[PDB]
Amino acid sequence: KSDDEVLEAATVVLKRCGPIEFTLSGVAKEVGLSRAALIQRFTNRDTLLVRMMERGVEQVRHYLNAIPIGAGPQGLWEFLQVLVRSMNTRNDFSVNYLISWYELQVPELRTLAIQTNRAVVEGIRNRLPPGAPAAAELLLHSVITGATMQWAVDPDGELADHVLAQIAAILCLMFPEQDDFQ
Amino acid sequence: LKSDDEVLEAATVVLKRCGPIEFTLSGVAKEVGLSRAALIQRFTNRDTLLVRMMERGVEQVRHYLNAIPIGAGPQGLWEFLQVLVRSMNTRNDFSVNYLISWYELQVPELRTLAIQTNRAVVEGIRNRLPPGAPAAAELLLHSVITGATMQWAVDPDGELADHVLAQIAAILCLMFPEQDDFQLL
Ligand SMILES: CC[C@H]1OC(=O)[C@H](C)[C@@H](O[C@H]2C[C@@](C)(OC)[C@@H](O)[C@H](C)O2)[C@H](C)[C@@H](O[C@@H]2O[C@H](C)C[C@H](N(C)C)[C@H]2O)[C@](C)(OC)C[C@@H](C)C(=O)[C@H](C)[C@@H](O)[C@]1(C)O
Ligand SMILES: CC[C@H]1OC(=O)[C@H](C)[C@@H](O[C@H]2C[C@@](C)(OC)[C@@H](O)[C@H](C)O2)[C@H](C)[C@@H](O[C@@H]2O[C@H](C)C[C@H](N(C)C)[C@H]2O)[C@](C)(OC)C[C@@H](C)C(=O)[C@H](C)[C@@H](O)[C@]1(C)O
Repeated sequence: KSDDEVLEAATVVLKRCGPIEFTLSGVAKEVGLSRAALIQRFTNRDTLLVRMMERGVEQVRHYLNAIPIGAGPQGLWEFLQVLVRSMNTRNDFSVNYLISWYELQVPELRTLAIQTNRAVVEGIRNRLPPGAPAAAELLLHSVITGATMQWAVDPDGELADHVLAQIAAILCLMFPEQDDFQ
Repeated sequence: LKSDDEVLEAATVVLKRCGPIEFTLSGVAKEVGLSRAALIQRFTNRDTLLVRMMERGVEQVRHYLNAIPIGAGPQGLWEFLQVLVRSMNTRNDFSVNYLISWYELQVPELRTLAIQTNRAVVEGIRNRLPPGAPAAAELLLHSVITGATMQWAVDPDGELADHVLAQIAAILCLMFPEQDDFQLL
Protein backbone atom coordinates (compact mmCIF):
# COMPACT_ATOMS: atom_id res chain seq x y z
CA LYS A 1 0.00 0.00 0.00
CA SER A 2 1.36 3.38 -1.07
CA ASP A 3 0.90 6.72 0.68
CA ASP A 4 -1.24 7.87 -2.24
CA GLU A 5 -3.52 4.83 -1.92
CA VAL A 6 -4.15 5.40 1.79
CA LEU A 7 -4.93 9.08 1.13
CA GLU A 8 -7.64 7.97 -1.30
CA ALA A 9 -8.93 5.49 1.29
CA ALA A 10 -9.00 8.32 3.83
CA THR A 11 -11.08 10.42 1.43
CA VAL A 12 -13.65 7.61 1.46
CA VAL A 13 -13.70 7.60 5.27
CA LEU A 14 -14.00 11.39 5.46
CA LYS A 15 -17.01 11.50 3.13
CA ARG A 16 -18.63 8.68 5.15
CA CYS A 17 -17.99 9.55 8.81
CA GLY A 18 -17.47 13.30 8.39
CA PRO A 19 -14.57 15.33 9.76
CA ILE A 20 -15.64 15.13 13.41
CA GLU A 21 -15.57 11.33 13.63
CA PHE A 22 -12.66 11.04 11.18
CA THR A 23 -9.94 9.03 12.91
CA LEU A 24 -6.81 7.06 12.05
CA SER A 25 -8.57 3.99 13.47
CA GLY A 26 -11.30 4.37 10.86
CA VAL A 27 -8.89 5.00 7.99
CA ALA A 28 -7.00 1.84 8.97
CA LYS A 29 -9.92 -0.59 8.77
CA GLU A 30 -10.87 0.98 5.43
CA VAL A 31 -7.48 0.59 3.73
CA GLY A 32 -6.57 -2.51 5.76
CA LEU A 33 -3.64 -1.41 7.92
CA SER A 34 -2.88 -0.64 11.58
CA ARG A 35 -3.11 2.59 13.55
CA ALA A 36 0.57 2.36 14.51
CA ALA A 37 1.34 2.13 10.79
CA LEU A 38 -0.57 5.35 10.07
CA ILE A 39 0.96 7.20 13.03
CA GLN A 40 4.35 6.23 11.59
CA ARG A 41 3.47 7.45 8.08
CA PHE A 42 1.23 10.42 8.97
CA THR A 43 1.77 11.13 12.70
CA ASN A 44 -1.80 12.21 13.51
CA ARG A 45 -5.23 12.73 11.98
CA ASP A 46 -4.63 16.47 11.55
CA THR A 47 -1.57 15.83 9.37
CA LEU A 48 -3.40 13.12 7.42
CA LEU A 49 -6.17 15.60 6.60
CA VAL A 50 -3.53 18.13 5.55
CA ARG A 51 -1.89 15.62 3.20
CA MET A 52 -5.33 14.65 1.87
CA MET A 53 -6.26 18.24 1.03
CA GLU A 54 -2.83 18.85 -0.52
CA ARG A 55 -3.47 15.94 -2.89
CA GLY A 56 -6.96 17.37 -3.46
CA VAL A 57 -5.52 20.63 -4.79
CA GLU A 58 -3.30 18.73 -7.23
CA GLN A 59 -6.25 16.53 -8.23
CA VAL A 60 -8.44 19.57 -8.91
CA ARG A 61 -5.76 21.12 -11.13
CA HIS A 62 -5.14 17.82 -12.93
CA TYR A 63 -8.85 17.28 -13.61
CA LEU A 64 -9.49 20.82 -14.85
CA ASN A 65 -6.48 20.65 -17.17
CA ALA A 66 -7.88 17.42 -18.63
CA ILE A 67 -11.26 18.74 -19.81
CA PRO A 68 -11.07 19.52 -23.56
CA ILE A 69 -11.30 23.18 -24.61
CA GLY A 70 -13.93 24.05 -27.20
CA ALA A 71 -14.18 27.26 -29.18
CA GLY A 72 -15.58 30.47 -27.75
CA PRO A 73 -18.52 30.81 -25.36
CA GLN A 74 -19.80 27.39 -26.42
CA GLY A 75 -16.53 25.82 -25.29
CA LEU A 76 -16.87 27.57 -21.93
CA TRP A 77 -20.43 26.21 -21.68
CA GLU A 78 -19.18 22.72 -22.52
CA PHE A 79 -16.42 23.00 -19.91
CA LEU A 80 -18.87 24.06 -17.19
CA GLN A 81 -21.26 21.22 -18.06
CA VAL A 82 -18.53 18.62 -17.47
CA LEU A 83 -17.33 20.28 -14.26
CA VAL A 84 -20.81 20.52 -12.74
CA ARG A 85 -22.00 17.08 -13.85
CA SER A 86 -18.89 15.61 -12.21
CA MET A 87 -20.37 16.30 -8.77
CA ASN A 88 -21.57 12.90 -7.54
CA THR A 89 -24.82 12.93 -5.56
CA ARG A 90 -25.34 9.15 -5.45
CA ASN A 91 -24.71 9.40 -1.69
CA ASP A 92 -25.32 12.08 0.94
CA PHE A 93 -23.91 15.27 -0.59
CA SER A 94 -24.53 17.40 2.52
CA VAL A 95 -21.55 15.93 4.40
CA ASN A 96 -19.34 18.07 2.16
CA TYR A 97 -20.62 21.25 3.83
CA LEU A 98 -19.55 19.91 7.21
CA ILE A 99 -16.14 19.09 5.69
CA SER A 100 -15.93 22.64 4.35
CA TRP A 101 -16.93 24.28 7.64
CA TYR A 102 -14.51 22.07 9.60
CA GLU A 103 -11.60 22.81 7.25
CA LEU A 104 -12.11 26.55 7.69
CA GLN A 105 -11.71 26.22 11.48
CA VAL A 106 -8.20 24.71 11.14
CA PRO A 107 -5.72 27.28 9.74
CA GLU A 108 -3.60 24.89 7.65
CA LEU A 109 -6.71 23.21 6.23
CA ARG A 110 -8.26 26.64 5.62
CA THR A 111 -5.25 27.54 3.49
CA LEU A 112 -5.82 24.40 1.44
CA ALA A 113 -9.53 25.16 1.08
CA ILE A 114 -8.45 28.54 -0.32
CA GLN A 115 -6.07 26.89 -2.78
CA THR A 116 -8.80 24.46 -3.83
CA ASN A 117 -11.21 27.31 -4.62
CA ARG A 118 -8.56 29.44 -6.34
CA ALA A 119 -7.67 26.46 -8.55
CA VAL A 120 -11.27 26.14 -9.74
CA VAL A 121 -11.60 29.90 -10.24
CA GLU A 122 -8.33 29.91 -12.20
CA GLY A 123 -9.47 26.91 -14.25
CA ILE A 124 -12.58 28.85 -15.25
CA ARG A 125 -10.65 32.07 -15.89
CA ASN A 126 -8.31 30.34 -18.36
CA ARG A 127 -11.32 29.03 -20.33
CA LEU A 128 -12.88 32.49 -20.70
CA PRO A 129 -13.18 33.64 -24.34
CA PRO A 130 -12.14 37.19 -25.24
CA GLY A 131 -14.68 39.87 -24.46
CA ALA A 132 -15.98 38.20 -21.30
CA PRO A 133 -16.69 40.68 -18.48
CA ALA A 134 -13.98 41.47 -15.96
CA ALA A 135 -13.80 38.93 -13.13
CA ALA A 136 -16.31 36.76 -15.00
CA GLU A 137 -14.58 33.73 -13.47
CA LEU A 138 -15.63 34.84 -9.98
CA LEU A 139 -19.28 35.33 -10.96
CA LEU A 140 -19.42 31.91 -12.63
CA HIS A 141 -17.79 30.23 -9.63
CA SER A 142 -20.33 31.96 -7.37
CA VAL A 143 -23.24 30.65 -9.45
CA ILE A 144 -22.00 27.05 -9.25
CA THR A 145 -21.25 27.41 -5.53
CA GLY A 146 -24.53 29.14 -4.68
CA ALA A 147 -26.79 27.05 -6.92
CA THR A 148 -25.29 23.85 -5.51
CA MET A 149 -25.96 24.87 -1.91
CA GLN A 150 -29.41 25.99 -3.10
CA TRP A 151 -30.13 22.45 -4.31
CA ALA A 152 -28.43 20.82 -1.32
CA VAL A 153 -30.90 22.55 1.01
CA ASP A 154 -33.92 22.23 -1.30
CA PRO A 155 -33.22 19.39 -3.75
CA ASP A 156 -35.50 19.17 -6.78
CA GLY A 157 -34.39 16.84 -9.54
CA GLU A 158 -30.74 16.35 -10.37
CA LEU A 159 -28.11 18.65 -8.90
CA ALA A 160 -26.53 19.27 -12.31
CA ASP A 161 -29.85 20.19 -13.94
CA HIS A 162 -30.54 22.81 -11.26
CA VAL A 163 -27.06 24.35 -11.47
CA LEU A 164 -26.67 24.28 -15.25
CA ALA A 165 -30.06 25.93 -15.82
CA GLN A 166 -28.64 28.98 -14.04
CA ILE A 167 -25.23 28.71 -15.72
CA ALA A 168 -27.02 28.78 -19.08
CA ALA A 169 -29.03 31.80 -17.93
CA ILE A 170 -25.95 33.83 -16.98
CA LEU A 171 -23.93 32.71 -20.02
CA CYS A 172 -26.77 33.99 -22.23
CA LEU A 173 -26.49 37.34 -20.44
CA MET A 174 -22.68 37.42 -20.66
CA PHE A 175 -22.60 36.51 -24.37
CA PRO A 176 -25.80 37.92 -25.89
CA GLU A 177 -24.28 37.90 -29.41
CA GLN A 178 -24.65 34.09 -29.30
CA ASP A 179 -27.64 31.92 -30.23
CA ASP A 180 -28.49 30.14 -26.97
CA PHE A 181 -27.10 27.72 -24.39
CA GLN A 182 -28.95 24.41 -24.09
CA LEU B 1 -40.46 37.77 33.70
CA LYS B 2 -39.19 36.29 30.42
CA SER B 3 -41.61 35.69 27.56
CA ASP B 4 -41.40 32.86 25.04
CA ASP B 5 -40.15 35.29 22.39
CA GLU B 6 -37.47 36.52 24.80
CA VAL B 7 -36.46 32.88 25.28
CA LEU B 8 -36.17 32.34 21.53
CA GLU B 9 -33.99 35.45 21.26
CA ALA B 10 -31.58 34.33 24.00
CA ALA B 11 -31.55 30.82 22.54
CA THR B 12 -30.47 32.34 19.22
CA VAL B 13 -27.54 34.03 20.98
CA VAL B 14 -26.51 30.64 22.38
CA LEU B 15 -26.90 28.95 19.00
CA LYS B 16 -24.73 31.52 17.21
CA ARG B 17 -22.16 31.42 20.02
CA CYS B 18 -21.89 27.68 20.65
CA GLY B 19 -23.20 26.13 17.42
CA PRO B 20 -26.05 23.64 17.06
CA ILE B 21 -24.06 20.69 18.41
CA GLU B 22 -23.02 22.19 21.77
CA PHE B 23 -26.37 24.02 22.00
CA THR B 24 -28.05 22.99 25.26
CA LEU B 25 -31.06 24.00 27.34
CA SER B 26 -28.67 24.67 30.23
CA GLY B 27 -26.92 27.21 28.02
CA VAL B 28 -30.18 28.91 27.07
CA ALA B 29 -31.30 28.84 30.71
CA LYS B 30 -28.11 30.62 31.77
CA GLU B 31 -28.36 33.20 28.98
CA VAL B 32 -32.04 34.09 29.42
CA GLY B 33 -32.16 33.78 33.21
CA LEU B 34 -34.66 30.94 33.68
CA SER B 35 -34.23 27.49 35.18
CA ARG B 36 -33.72 24.51 32.88
CA ALA B 37 -36.87 22.99 34.38
CA ALA B 38 -38.81 26.09 33.33
CA LEU B 39 -37.52 25.71 29.77
CA ILE B 40 -38.47 22.02 29.71
CA GLN B 41 -41.93 22.96 30.98
CA ARG B 42 -42.31 25.34 28.02
CA PHE B 43 -40.28 23.81 25.17
CA THR B 44 -40.02 20.10 26.12
CA ASN B 45 -36.38 19.65 25.04
CA ARG B 46 -33.50 21.21 23.12
CA ASP B 47 -34.57 19.79 19.75
CA THR B 48 -38.10 21.19 20.03
CA LEU B 49 -36.66 24.55 21.08
CA LEU B 50 -34.54 24.53 17.92
CA VAL B 51 -37.66 23.83 15.85
CA ARG B 52 -39.52 26.73 17.46
CA MET B 53 -36.48 28.94 16.84
CA MET B 54 -36.46 28.08 13.13
CA GLU B 55 -40.24 28.52 12.87
CA ARG B 56 -39.84 32.04 14.26
CA GLY B 57 -36.92 32.54 11.87
CA VAL B 58 -39.13 31.93 8.83
CA GLU B 59 -41.55 34.66 9.90
CA GLN B 60 -38.70 37.03 10.78
CA VAL B 61 -37.03 36.64 7.38
CA ARG B 62 -40.28 37.34 5.54
CA HIS B 63 -41.09 40.35 7.71
CA TYR B 64 -37.54 41.68 7.35
CA LEU B 65 -37.57 41.36 3.56
CA ASN B 66 -41.05 42.89 3.33
CA ALA B 67 -39.88 45.88 5.40
CA ILE B 68 -36.94 46.87 3.17
CA PRO B 69 -37.98 50.10 1.38
CA ILE B 70 -39.78 49.46 -1.90
CA GLY B 71 -38.35 51.10 -5.01
CA ALA B 72 -39.03 51.02 -8.75
CA GLY B 73 -37.30 49.45 -11.72
CA PRO B 74 -33.84 47.87 -11.77
CA GLN B 75 -32.58 50.56 -9.39
CA GLY B 76 -35.15 49.49 -6.80
CA LEU B 77 -33.92 45.91 -7.16
CA TRP B 78 -30.31 47.08 -6.84
CA GLU B 79 -31.14 49.08 -3.71
CA PHE B 80 -33.03 46.16 -2.14
CA LEU B 81 -30.15 43.77 -2.85
CA GLN B 82 -27.64 46.19 -1.30
CA VAL B 83 -29.61 46.26 1.96
CA LEU B 84 -30.03 42.48 1.99
CA VAL B 85 -26.32 41.86 1.43
CA ARG B 86 -25.16 44.44 3.99
CA SER B 87 -27.40 42.84 6.65
CA MET B 88 -24.86 40.00 7.01
CA ASN B 89 -22.60 41.01 9.91
CA THR B 90 -19.30 39.16 9.48
CA ARG B 91 -18.12 40.35 12.92
CA ASN B 92 -21.02 38.70 14.83
CA ASP B 93 -20.51 34.94 14.66
CA PHE B 94 -20.62 34.41 10.89
CA SER B 95 -18.81 31.14 10.14
CA VAL B 96 -21.22 29.35 12.48
CA ASN B 97 -23.96 29.96 9.89
CA TYR B 98 -22.53 27.11 7.80
CA LEU B 99 -22.51 24.61 10.68
CA ILE B 100 -26.10 25.60 11.51
CA SER B 101 -27.12 25.02 7.89
CA TRP B 102 -25.46 21.60 7.69
CA TYR B 103 -27.02 20.56 11.01
CA GLU B 104 -30.50 21.61 9.89
CA LEU B 105 -30.18 19.39 6.82
CA GLN B 106 -29.61 16.39 9.13
CA VAL B 107 -32.90 16.77 11.04
CA PRO B 108 -36.02 16.46 8.83
CA GLU B 109 -38.17 18.78 10.95
CA LEU B 110 -35.38 21.37 10.75
CA ARG B 111 -34.58 20.80 7.07
CA THR B 112 -38.18 21.64 6.18
CA LEU B 113 -37.72 24.97 7.96
CA ALA B 114 -34.37 25.62 6.27
CA ILE B 115 -36.13 25.06 2.93
CA GLN B 116 -38.92 27.48 3.88
CA THR B 117 -36.26 29.98 4.95
CA ASN B 118 -34.31 29.88 1.68
CA ARG B 119 -37.58 29.97 -0.28
CA ALA B 120 -38.59 33.11 1.64
CA VAL B 121 -35.36 34.83 0.56
CA VAL B 122 -35.76 33.76 -3.07
CA GLU B 123 -39.40 34.90 -3.12
CA GLY B 124 -38.50 38.19 -1.44
CA ILE B 125 -36.02 38.80 -4.24
CA ARG B 126 -38.63 37.79 -6.82
CA ASN B 127 -41.04 40.32 -5.30
CA ARG B 128 -38.54 43.08 -6.13
CA LEU B 129 -37.89 42.06 -9.74
CA PRO B 130 -38.99 44.75 -12.22
CA PRO B 131 -41.26 43.76 -15.11
CA GLY B 132 -39.06 42.54 -17.94
CA ALA B 133 -36.53 40.77 -15.73
CA PRO B 134 -35.40 37.36 -17.03
CA ALA B 135 -37.43 34.36 -15.95
CA ALA B 136 -35.94 32.61 -12.89
CA ALA B 137 -33.81 35.71 -12.25
CA GLU B 138 -34.60 35.40 -8.53
CA LEU B 139 -32.84 32.03 -8.36
CA LEU B 140 -29.76 33.32 -10.18
CA LEU B 141 -29.49 36.37 -7.92
CA HIS B 142 -29.96 34.24 -4.81
CA SER B 143 -27.25 31.89 -6.05
CA VAL B 144 -24.82 34.77 -6.59
CA ILE B 145 -25.42 36.12 -3.08
CA THR B 146 -25.19 32.63 -1.56
CA GLY B 147 -22.19 31.60 -3.67
CA ALA B 148 -20.22 34.85 -3.50
CA THR B 149 -20.72 34.86 0.28
CA MET B 150 -19.30 31.36 0.74
CA GLN B 151 -16.59 32.29 -1.78
CA TRP B 152 -15.64 35.16 0.53
CA ALA B 153 -16.04 33.08 3.69
CA VAL B 154 -13.47 30.60 2.39
CA ASP B 155 -11.09 33.15 0.82
CA PRO B 156 -11.78 36.61 2.26
CA ASP B 157 -10.40 39.90 1.00
CA GLY B 158 -11.94 43.21 2.00
CA GLU B 159 -15.48 43.36 3.31
CA LEU B 160 -18.03 40.67 2.46
CA ALA B 161 -20.58 43.17 1.16
CA ASP B 162 -18.15 44.81 -1.28
CA HIS B 163 -17.12 41.37 -2.57
CA VAL B 164 -20.72 40.23 -3.09
CA LEU B 165 -22.16 43.50 -4.42
CA ALA B 166 -19.38 43.80 -7.00
CA GLN B 167 -20.76 40.60 -8.54
CA ILE B 168 -24.39 41.63 -8.09
CA ALA B 169 -23.67 44.91 -9.90
CA ALA B 170 -21.97 42.98 -12.70
CA ILE B 171 -24.89 40.59 -13.20
CA LEU B 172 -27.49 43.35 -12.91
CA CYS B 173 -25.55 45.27 -15.57
CA LEU B 174 -25.96 42.20 -17.80
CA MET B 175 -29.61 41.68 -16.85
CA PHE B 176 -30.61 45.28 -17.70
CA PRO B 177 -28.35 46.66 -20.45
CA GLU B 178 -30.66 49.63 -21.05
CA GLN B 179 -29.97 50.63 -17.44
CA ASP B 180 -27.19 53.15 -16.87
CA ASP B 181 -24.85 52.08 -14.05
CA PHE B 182 -25.28 50.10 -10.82
CA GLN B 183 -23.20 52.06 -8.31
CA LEU B 184 -22.97 51.66 -4.54
CA LEU B 185 -25.37 53.83 -2.53
C1 LIG C 1 -18.88 22.21 -0.13
C2 LIG C 1 -19.45 22.61 -1.47
C3 LIG C 1 -18.42 22.41 -2.58
O1 LIG C 1 -18.24 20.98 -2.79
C4 LIG C 1 -17.02 20.39 -2.69
O2 LIG C 1 -16.01 20.89 -2.21
C5 LIG C 1 -17.10 18.98 -3.28
C6 LIG C 1 -17.36 18.00 -2.11
C7 LIG C 1 -15.90 18.57 -4.15
O3 LIG C 1 -15.29 17.33 -3.80
C8 LIG C 1 -14.28 17.45 -2.79
C9 LIG C 1 -13.92 16.02 -2.33
C10 LIG C 1 -13.09 15.28 -3.41
C11 LIG C 1 -12.64 13.92 -2.87
O4 LIG C 1 -13.84 15.13 -4.64
C12 LIG C 1 -14.91 14.19 -4.62
C13 LIG C 1 -11.85 16.12 -3.73
O5 LIG C 1 -11.12 15.51 -4.79
C14 LIG C 1 -12.26 17.54 -4.15
C15 LIG C 1 -10.98 18.37 -4.27
O6 LIG C 1 -13.15 18.20 -3.25
C16 LIG C 1 -16.33 18.50 -5.67
C17 LIG C 1 -16.96 17.12 -6.01
C18 LIG C 1 -15.18 18.88 -6.65
O7 LIG C 1 -15.28 18.12 -7.86
C19 LIG C 1 -14.40 17.00 -7.89
O8 LIG C 1 -13.04 17.41 -7.94
C20 LIG C 1 -12.12 16.31 -7.94
C21 LIG C 1 -10.70 16.83 -8.02
C22 LIG C 1 -12.37 15.36 -9.12
C23 LIG C 1 -13.82 14.88 -9.13
N1 LIG C 1 -14.13 13.98 -10.24
C24 LIG C 1 -13.40 12.72 -10.08
C25 LIG C 1 -13.90 14.53 -11.57
C26 LIG C 1 -14.76 16.11 -9.11
O9 LIG C 1 -16.11 15.69 -9.04
C27 LIG C 1 -15.16 20.39 -7.06
C28 LIG C 1 -13.89 20.65 -7.88
O10 LIG C 1 -15.16 21.21 -5.87
C29 LIG C 1 -13.92 21.42 -5.24
C30 LIG C 1 -16.45 20.75 -7.85
C31 LIG C 1 -16.43 22.19 -8.41
C32 LIG C 1 -17.65 22.35 -9.33
C33 LIG C 1 -16.48 23.21 -7.28
O11 LIG C 1 -15.47 23.86 -7.04
C34 LIG C 1 -17.77 23.40 -6.45
C35 LIG C 1 -18.24 24.85 -6.67
C36 LIG C 1 -17.50 23.05 -4.96
O12 LIG C 1 -16.52 23.98 -4.45
C37 LIG C 1 -18.72 23.02 -3.98
C38 LIG C 1 -19.98 22.39 -4.62
O13 LIG C 1 -19.07 24.40 -3.68
C1 LIG D 1 -25.28 28.86 5.37
C2 LIG D 1 -25.06 30.18 4.65
C3 LIG D 1 -26.33 31.02 4.68
O1 LIG D 1 -26.62 31.36 6.07
C4 LIG D 1 -27.85 31.04 6.58
O2 LIG D 1 -28.79 30.59 5.95
C5 LIG D 1 -27.91 31.30 8.09
C6 LIG D 1 -27.91 29.96 8.82
C7 LIG D 1 -29.12 32.22 8.43
O3 LIG D 1 -29.60 32.05 9.76
C8 LIG D 1 -30.68 31.11 9.83
C9 LIG D 1 -30.79 30.58 11.27
C10 LIG D 1 -31.40 31.63 12.23
C11 LIG D 1 -31.66 30.99 13.59
O4 LIG D 1 -30.54 32.77 12.35
C12 LIG D 1 -29.22 32.55 12.82
C13 LIG D 1 -32.74 32.11 11.66
O5 LIG D 1 -33.24 33.17 12.46
C14 LIG D 1 -32.55 32.62 10.22
C15 LIG D 1 -33.95 32.88 9.64
O6 LIG D 1 -31.90 31.69 9.35
C16 LIG D 1 -28.79 33.74 8.19
C17 LIG D 1 -28.02 34.31 9.41
C18 LIG D 1 -30.03 34.62 7.84
O7 LIG D 1 -29.85 35.93 8.42
C19 LIG D 1 -30.60 36.16 9.60
O8 LIG D 1 -31.96 36.45 9.27
C20 LIG D 1 -32.78 36.68 10.42
C21 LIG D 1 -34.20 37.00 9.96
C22 LIG D 1 -32.26 37.85 11.28
C23 LIG D 1 -30.79 37.66 11.65
N1 LIG D 1 -30.22 38.81 12.36
C24 LIG D 1 -31.02 39.15 13.53
C25 LIG D 1 -29.97 39.98 11.52
C26 LIG D 1 -29.97 37.33 10.38
O9 LIG D 1 -28.64 36.97 10.77
C27 LIG D 1 -30.34 34.87 6.32
C28 LIG D 1 -31.76 35.49 6.22
O10 LIG D 1 -30.32 33.63 5.61
C29 LIG D 1 -31.46 32.79 5.73
C30 LIG D 1 -29.28 35.78 5.66
C31 LIG D 1 -29.60 36.11 4.19
C32 LIG D 1 -28.72 37.29 3.75
C33 LIG D 1 -29.33 34.92 3.27
O11 LIG D 1 -30.26 34.39 2.68
C34 LIG D 1 -27.89 34.40 3.10
C35 LIG D 1 -27.59 34.34 1.59
C36 LIG D 1 -27.78 33.04 3.84
O12 LIG D 1 -28.74 32.16 3.25
C37 LIG D 1 -26.38 32.34 3.85
C38 LIG D 1 -25.23 33.29 4.19
O13 LIG D 1 -26.15 31.90 2.48
